[PDB]
Amino acid sequence: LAPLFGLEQDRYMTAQIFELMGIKDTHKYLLPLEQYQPPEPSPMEILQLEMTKAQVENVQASSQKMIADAFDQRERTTFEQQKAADELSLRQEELQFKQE
Amino acid sequence: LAPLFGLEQDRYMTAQIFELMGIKDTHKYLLPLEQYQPPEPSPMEILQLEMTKAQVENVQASSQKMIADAFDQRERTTFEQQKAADELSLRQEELQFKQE
Repeated sequence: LAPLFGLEQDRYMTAQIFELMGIKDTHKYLLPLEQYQPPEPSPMEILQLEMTKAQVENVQASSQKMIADAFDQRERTTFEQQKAADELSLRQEELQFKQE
Repeated sequence: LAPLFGLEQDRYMTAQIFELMGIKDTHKYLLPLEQYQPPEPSPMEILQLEMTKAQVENVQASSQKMIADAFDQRERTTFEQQKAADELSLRQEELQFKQE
């Protein structure tokens, strides 16, 4: 029931409880609902929120860096297979020496 | 009820409690509301804010390795494909030798 018994309900209940003994509460005892502006969040909470965002960004950036290296690895695997022509080129070279 | 029940209402409520027995609040039993300057934040909590701000900067800035390292990774693979011209250069050189 706490969401249902929010903040606007709490004021006038305390008023009525007080109204039976202390009537004029809007000037010294309680603040009117029309002027209870919500408090701006503290900078400590803001930096905690921002630092948590950095924490997942590092986790996210960890994943892509942890994934990106695999692409380089597969590129390396093709490279040795690319060099297979160089060994095949040696076949031409050794028999080229033979014709002289 | 905390928003409406801030400081002036509670001070007035505690004031209203007082004059029934002890009238003299605003002079020495209590301090007048118009002279309550907010306390300057202590350096301990000032640093703690820039403490968390420092670590959350790292989380954002730790991620840029995961993207930057892959930037170099693709360049090396591009360089590997660039060196294929040198492999092709040997084909010209080998038959250039056979020309003589």
